[PDB]
Amino acid sequence: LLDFQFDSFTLHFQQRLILTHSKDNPCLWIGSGIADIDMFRGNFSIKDKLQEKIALTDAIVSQSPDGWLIHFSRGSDISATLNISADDQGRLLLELQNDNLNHNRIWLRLAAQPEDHIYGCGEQFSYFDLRGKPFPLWTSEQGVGRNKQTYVTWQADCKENAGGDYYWTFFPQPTFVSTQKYYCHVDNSCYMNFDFSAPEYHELALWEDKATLRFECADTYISLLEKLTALLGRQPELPDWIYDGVTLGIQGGTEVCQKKLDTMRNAGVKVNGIWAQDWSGIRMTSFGKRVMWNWKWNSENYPQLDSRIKQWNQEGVQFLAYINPYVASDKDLCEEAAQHGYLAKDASGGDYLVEFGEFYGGVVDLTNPEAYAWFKEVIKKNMIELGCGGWMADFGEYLPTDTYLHNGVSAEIMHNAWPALWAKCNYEALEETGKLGEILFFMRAGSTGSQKYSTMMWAGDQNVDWSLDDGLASVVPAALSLAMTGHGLHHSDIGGYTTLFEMKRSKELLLRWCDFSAFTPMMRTHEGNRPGDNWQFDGDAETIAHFARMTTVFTTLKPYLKEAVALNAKSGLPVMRPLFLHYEDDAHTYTLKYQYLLGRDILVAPVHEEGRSDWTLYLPEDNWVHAWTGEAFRGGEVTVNAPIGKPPVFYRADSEWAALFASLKSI
Ligand SMILES: [Ca+2]
Ligand SMILES: [Ca+2]
Ligand SMILES: [Cl-]
Repeated sequence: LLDFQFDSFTLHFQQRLILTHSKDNPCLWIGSGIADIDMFRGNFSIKDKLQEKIALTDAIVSQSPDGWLIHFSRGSDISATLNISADDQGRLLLELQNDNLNHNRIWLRLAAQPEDHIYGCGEQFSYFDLRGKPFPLWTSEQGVGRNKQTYVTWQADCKENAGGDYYWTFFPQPTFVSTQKYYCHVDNSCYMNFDFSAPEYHELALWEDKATLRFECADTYISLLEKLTALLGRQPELPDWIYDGVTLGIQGGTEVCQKKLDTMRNAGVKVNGIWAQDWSGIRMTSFGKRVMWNWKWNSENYPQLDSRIKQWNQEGVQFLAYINPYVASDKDLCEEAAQHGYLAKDASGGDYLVEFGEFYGGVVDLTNPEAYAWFKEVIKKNMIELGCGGWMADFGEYLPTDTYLHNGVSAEIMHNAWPALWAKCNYEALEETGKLGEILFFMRAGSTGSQKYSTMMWAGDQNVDWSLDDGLASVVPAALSLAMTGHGLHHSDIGGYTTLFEMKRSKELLLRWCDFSAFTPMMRTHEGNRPGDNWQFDGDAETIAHFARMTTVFTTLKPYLKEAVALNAKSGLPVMRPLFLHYEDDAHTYTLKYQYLLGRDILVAPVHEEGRSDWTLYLPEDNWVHAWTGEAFRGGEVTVNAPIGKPPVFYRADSEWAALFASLKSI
């Protein structure tokens, strides 16, 4: 189980070499720094002012009750302790504590092999295999473009550092899987940087004076994910109605929603819902219309919505809304918050207001237990009691680092923990009203614990483009990285979101994205931030009939998806899966980024480029049947015709669901 051999030492854990240390090749450095943060409205620029970094070359080992205690030191005056133990469940527990609080930097090297791959670290959009690169772990806006060599990224960076880079995300997490078949989970929420660049070791940098790391091994990845999710959390089963069609993203009030619902339904589209983020009203800005950030039904913008929700529910249509953890400073909720001390504060003791351009929002202080209770009641009374079937629970990634919080923990530490705290507020609202498995909320931000508390992740803001780092393609590493970090329910905005700098959503992008989303567990559209510039679900008859066809595809898969979702809830086996979960012996499957398995038996490789008439993907060794033609294929690279509406989807001839899958092509 734990094999500690000892000047120099080695620690093996179920035969994986975890730590090696000598005077000449230490495993531990400590020191100190000052965080140098430029927030840029959530587009954080975060770097160190490094003061010291000192190698703790000397170690003295004692036997401990639980396991081992290593005293690391350098000279007479600098030291740290590392306790090594099994935890309650047999996980390897490493507990590091620096000599004093002033040494707020740790660098720890974990032994590795040059061939190892590494997956996880939350939701990663440019890399799935993380080997070869470093990953700062700091929740932020995800970036527009995300690649310093693309034009959109350069444009966004000219304005508020908004372009981002390959590691930017709203759901980074200090949790990874190695192909030595273990996971490592770090309890801290400070800034960290996980460096997977060096062939012989991983280096984990923490901006704290202490660290706690836990490891478990397993015989298979599937077992590993079961263990990881026993640690972090498992999601609920989705409500049954999620499988019944597309949720239409509509703004502009009750009657606009009505007309669009009818147009789609009368053309044969399977529609399970309407998601109207302007349920709370419309705020005019110099850049067009924004949602009004006060979380109560606005009967001026949505007349008769209370009775309309009932009528829609009678016809099999749920109503979904929107909430975030800020409150518009000129409206009711924020005044109430200001009166009861429910807002975060600034250094001078005033209520902290964040600028979102011309308008401001108070930051709800979720570490204040009365503010938390209060905001949960807002959810219960203003959304659940109104009859909402779900909502977007947006933001979480932008707790400013110069807030002062009720629990007295530094915002430098609370910033990364904010998303799962927000998620818990939502989850408890449902738990307390008996609505788990009936109401569905979806989030973009996350952190450790979102695995229990977020009932569905969405991929946040993609560009309305075909880029690798911020377009349709980027959703696939996002799903797969999350899957390997223990969250197995994931979807994206059908057609993407970010409509800036002359990017506008084509019909072709919308239809290709619809083809992708019909092979995921949830179908939901978005108008984008500039709705008039984008092609929408009702743009013409061909678009509408396309939605009719692919929503019929999606609804036909219902029982298969429902089985997959039940496995996710039961054992953390995610719905969209890396191919190596089922083809472990196939070396090629470890480096794939842009294809996945939907449950066990369907392989999907979404077309993510403009102007394609065919598509090339990889099949591992199995008996595959192309969904649309019934052509049989074996293992290897394959190129197939891929017109819109016939995405590159294959299923296993031997699946017990083969008769359901054979029926797809005659829809
Ligand atoms: Ca983006
Ligand atoms: Ca009116
Ligand atoms: Cl790929």
